[PDB]
Amino acid sequence: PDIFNRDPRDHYDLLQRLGGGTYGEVFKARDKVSGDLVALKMVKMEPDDDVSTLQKEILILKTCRHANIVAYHGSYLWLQKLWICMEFCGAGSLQDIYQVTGSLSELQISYVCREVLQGLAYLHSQKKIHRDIKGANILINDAGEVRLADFGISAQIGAELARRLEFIGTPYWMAPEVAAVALKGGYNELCDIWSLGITAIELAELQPPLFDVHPLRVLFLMTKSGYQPPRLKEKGKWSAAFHNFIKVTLTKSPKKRPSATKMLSHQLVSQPGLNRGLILDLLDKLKNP
Amino acid sequence: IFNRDPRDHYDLLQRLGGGTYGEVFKARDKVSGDLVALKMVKMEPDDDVSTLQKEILILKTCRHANIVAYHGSYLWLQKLWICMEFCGAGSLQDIYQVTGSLSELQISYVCREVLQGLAYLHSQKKIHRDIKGANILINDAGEVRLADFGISAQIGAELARRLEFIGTPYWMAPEVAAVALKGGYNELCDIWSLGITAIELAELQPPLFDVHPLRVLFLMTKSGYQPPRLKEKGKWSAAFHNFIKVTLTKSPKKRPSATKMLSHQLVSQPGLNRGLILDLLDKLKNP
Ligand SMILES: COc1cc2c(cc1Nc1ncc(C(N)=O)c(Nc3ccccc3)n1)CN(C)CC2
Ligand SMILES: COc1cc2c(cc1Nc1ncc(C(N)=O)c(Nc3ccccc3)n1)CN(C)CC2
Repeated sequence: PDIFNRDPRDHYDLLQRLGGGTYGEVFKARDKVSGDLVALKMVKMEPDDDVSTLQKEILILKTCRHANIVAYHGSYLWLQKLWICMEFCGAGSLQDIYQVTGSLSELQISYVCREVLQGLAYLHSQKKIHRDIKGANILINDAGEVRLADFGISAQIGAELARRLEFIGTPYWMAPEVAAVALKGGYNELCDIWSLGITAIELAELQPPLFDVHPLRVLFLMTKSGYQPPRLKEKGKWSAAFHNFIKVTLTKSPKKRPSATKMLSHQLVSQPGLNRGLILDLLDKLKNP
Repeated sequence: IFNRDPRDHYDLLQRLGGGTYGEVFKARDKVSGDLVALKMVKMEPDDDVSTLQKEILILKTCRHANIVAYHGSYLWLQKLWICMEFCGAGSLQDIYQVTGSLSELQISYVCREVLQGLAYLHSQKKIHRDIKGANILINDAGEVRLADFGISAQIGAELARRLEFIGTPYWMAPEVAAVALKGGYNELCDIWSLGITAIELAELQPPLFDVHPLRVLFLMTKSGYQPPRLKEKGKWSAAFHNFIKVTLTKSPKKRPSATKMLSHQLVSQPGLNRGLILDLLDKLKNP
């Protein structure tokens, strides 16, 4: 992996802040000569970080190439700030879209779900977990194509990791099994399938289930023995295949819950007429209400 | 939970310490003159009073000699106060920082009393989650009490910090939520932590204290991870080395219970009593 030890401000002009958090910032940026629009993700680098692990993580981003995953172009390390140059998605997230357009149609949701599953089946074949499938992390380009934004780079380095360590507290008295869970958590690969189920409801209804209920209460209810997975609110609005998609994706037991490959053979996402045109209609609704 | 003012019951003397768990004061009883520890916990607006009542009933019922005694609770001006037994010599950390390292017999006594505390807690289906020198308290009689900060974790600032840390749960799968709440802590993790504490008391620091915490977490999770040991071999007996070996079993399935550990030579030997700690408190007063 060629991490360029140079200022990215020489190569790109930063236009507009798209978003950010503790990890750092993501900008819309223009290439100075070539004129390509890119997404430039600034990641804050703390002084006692392994450069070898950073190299392995950028190598993981370089090797992770797939149509439904946002493309990696290159890296810059300059003044304890890692910059990751990526594919720009000009319509933002599905969240940004649905907040203006209102709820997606069933065919639109079916197309989105197929493309996310294609993305997830690839990530799971590489022994990765997305960990955060939601409307806000599914990006849409001007062509109506679907890309997953991958925030996994911030987990292994920088301020997001430093904040995770502060929350976990001192580890010196902690047992191996407790340390294992502090790093990993409950995240396995099939948790992304659950999250997609919730996302499909989110796109259908403008909120995930229990969005107005307090988060601790939701967490307690999810962990009970007789917890009932959520459902679509209106039954008649949606077809039997869409209800079944939600039913199988929201299987409570991880052992019984179907994989991304399994889900790609489901009726909802395997039907004909699912293409980017459906999202071009959505982007037209956004522009001309 | 008494809706009276705790100012009517107690006068707050001196701040003992603080954190996310809350502020803790030394306080005197107005009538009886008895000294107590009053743990102030700030109440956030979206805290379930019904769950707080169920948690305090668990604290009220959990009575044992080696656990800090619960006297009562007072809710006044969006501040939960938890009145508890006072331990006038502070933590073992506060002590060893002045006295230096504990002797083997002193550590053996401490370990017996912690294990008595833990065997009780585990019989009640609880986990302490935080066994260390700073949370093992010593009264003026040289007796050993476990401080329980678990009550503060489910409400107030510690709850608000937990929720910020986990993030929004609405897209989260049941198995992921389960682990976000539980956090890997089972009952036998307290036995590991006591093993580390025994080294801490022996050497003034846990193992790997100068190593970065993330690095320690990674090393602990590797296949060939070697549990720590006491640095000096000749200073400590074979029974103390064995105590550290069995308590620091890597596999939770193979690691012995608190009841099992109470029959171990180190903690089952004669001459383990509070006198050992009264000598330590005398060393603290006159070095
Ligand atoms: C016109 O493009 C947008 C607009 C808005 C967003 C996003 C975009 N595009 C966009 N494309 C590509 C990426 C990428 N390679 O990861 C990205 N990342 C990103 C942005 C922000 C935060 C966190 C990650 N973002 C975000 N919304 C919150 C407000 C508007
Ligand atoms: C003279 O008593 C002390 C002195 C010092 C401390 C503690 C005590 N007593 C003491 N007794 C009982 C308790 C209890 N019901 O849980 C307690 N809580 C507590 C624990 C941890 C921290 C701060 C408070 N504290 C703490 N040290 C860190 C500094 C000095």
